[PDB]
Amino acid sequence: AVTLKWALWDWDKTAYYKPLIEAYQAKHPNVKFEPMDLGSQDYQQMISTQLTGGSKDIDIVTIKDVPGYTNLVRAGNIADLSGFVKDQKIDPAPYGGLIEELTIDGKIYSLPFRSDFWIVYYNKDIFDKAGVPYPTNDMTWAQFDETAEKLAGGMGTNKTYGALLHTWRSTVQLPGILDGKHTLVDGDYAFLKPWYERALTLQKDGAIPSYAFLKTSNTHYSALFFNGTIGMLPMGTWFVGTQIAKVKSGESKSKNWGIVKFPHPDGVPAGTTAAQISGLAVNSNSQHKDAALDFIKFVAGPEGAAVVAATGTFPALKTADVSAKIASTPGFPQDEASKEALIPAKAYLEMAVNPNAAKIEVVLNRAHDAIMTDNTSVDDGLKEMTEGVKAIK
Ligand SMILES: [Cl-]
Ligand SMILES: [Cl-]
Repeated sequence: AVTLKWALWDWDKTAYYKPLIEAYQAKHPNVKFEPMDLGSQDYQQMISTQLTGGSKDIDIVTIKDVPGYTNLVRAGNIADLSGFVKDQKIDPAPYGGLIEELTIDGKIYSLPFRSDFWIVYYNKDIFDKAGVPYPTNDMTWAQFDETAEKLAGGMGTNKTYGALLHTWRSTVQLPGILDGKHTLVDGDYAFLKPWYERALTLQKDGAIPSYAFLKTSNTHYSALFFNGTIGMLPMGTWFVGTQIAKVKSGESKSKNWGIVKFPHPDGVPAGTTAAQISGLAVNSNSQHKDAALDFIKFVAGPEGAAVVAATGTFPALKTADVSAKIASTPGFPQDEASKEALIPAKAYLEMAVNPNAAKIEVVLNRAHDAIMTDNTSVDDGLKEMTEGVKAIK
């Protein structure tokens, strides 16, 4: 008989915690759970405080994002799982590279259990009306831009944008890490030059909404895609469940839709993408390491992945079984290509492990905003990213 205390966030709004607990307790009825909800607004601080002074009150530590992971490892608050993973023979391949991404000097301290990655959503009505065939699961970014440009046009009610690049720097920058040659945390940002050029071209041509208009109006990407005036939307997989729900309620008018794989740069395999994660970990000072390790393995593995997926959340595991559960959700697009897009070839983290990530964000966002508003040239903006990040202390 053990009670595992599970530090987590947003208990009432997070549909998967309860069924995960009930599914595990069904097989191990002697293990019970006290969920400790520390809130999302500054979870990182709150879990840090709760792990101080060698405290053993917490067993299972949820990790919100990569910076939270990095902080916990720097503080020494979570157990190395390397040996456990190896002994249990947990196959890393269906995590798409995330295990390796989370390995810090040969050591892994969390098992990812949810991971959203980047894809493209498209509105079939806009393709049909223009007589342009639907996007495929093998598109280069040059092809994507050609299609966006063809779809953009019309007057009045006919007025359509071929695509929408949201105001986050990631919509422009992520395509630039997909070849594996650079990350967005280290060194010289010159590599981003063609990536900015293509985005600025789309904008200057009116094929996508302008960055300045999106910033001044604060228009969320969903509102325009819901309006039915956007052909193609590069966005994370989180938008799948949202689009499903809103098409059901009638708030989204883009009721004929699909997804495809993230476009790839020349010479990169289709389905190469970027991702965000949440993970589970064990308090270094837990007195119930065995029980905690078994639970976190369950959650991150196929059984937990099925439970997560049944709530309309993308688990970290990407397999045939997870794809079937996702694509069987009523409202999920029933074309073959959409289902095939659910398992990436390879996922890079949007932002690699780096202790200065939050400070880097500030430098990159400022320059991004200057470039996209035509206030600094691309070359000058990338120089500002390179020099600003170097100067972080
Ligand atoms: Cl390209
Ligand atoms: Cl993340």
